[PDB]
Amino acid sequence: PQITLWKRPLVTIRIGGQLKEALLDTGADDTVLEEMNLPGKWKPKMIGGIGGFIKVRQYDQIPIEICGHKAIGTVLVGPTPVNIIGRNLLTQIGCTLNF
Amino acid sequence: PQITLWKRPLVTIRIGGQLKEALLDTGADDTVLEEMNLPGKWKPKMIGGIGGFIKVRQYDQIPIEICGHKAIGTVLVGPTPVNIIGRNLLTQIGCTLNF
Ligand SMILES: CNC(=O)CCC(=O)N[C@@H](Cc1ccccc1)[C@H](O)CN(CC1CC1)S(=O)(=O)c1ccco1
Repeated sequence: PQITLWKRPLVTIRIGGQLKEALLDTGADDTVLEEMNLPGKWKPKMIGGIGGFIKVRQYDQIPIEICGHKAIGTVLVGPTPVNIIGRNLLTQIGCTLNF
Repeated sequence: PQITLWKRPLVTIRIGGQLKEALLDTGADDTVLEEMNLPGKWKPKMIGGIGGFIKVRQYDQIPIEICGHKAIGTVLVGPTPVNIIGRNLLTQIGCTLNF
């Protein structure tokens, strides 16, 4: 799809078998989801945003279907204000900015 | 133009008498610029993201050129670690996400 930016670019994702809403976020390096359970091993990590650093759990090689497009990659879980799809997965689904 | 997301989508912007590098950020409702001493009236505001909130100064109807595209709108100024072009200006320059 082509998505204009008058509204937040929120899309439905499927991850760990469950549907969630998430923000397509070109200003995010990484994909960060609100507190949830995911299978497998994770590693403690820290990331910075506006207003400082948080602790997250890093899950590697996690499949997510983003608006009907398949990705498999790193998913961080922690106290983000909203579920965000970052560049690591935006690139996988062929997402570009155009003007 | 088309901008892929392998790296941060940083572009040159012009505001006041200053050229700066700023993120084209679909995840940002607002445009947030690093500390700069702009003339004119402003209103205090708080904005938040991953690591919590920061204090900013809200300036309205500020002309800003992004990648040679003119825009005019609200600019928040404060201790952000990166210059952020939010959806309020991305819409003005005709920016879309596409996949
Ligand atoms: C490893 N770090 C990241 O991936 C950054 C994730 C992030 O917080 N991105 C911000 C933009 C940003 C990038 C780098 C440093 C600081 C900020 C995101 O794209 C825009 N934010 C809102 C989205 C998290 C929901 S925001 O907090 O910066 C913002 C922008 C305007 C008002 O708030």
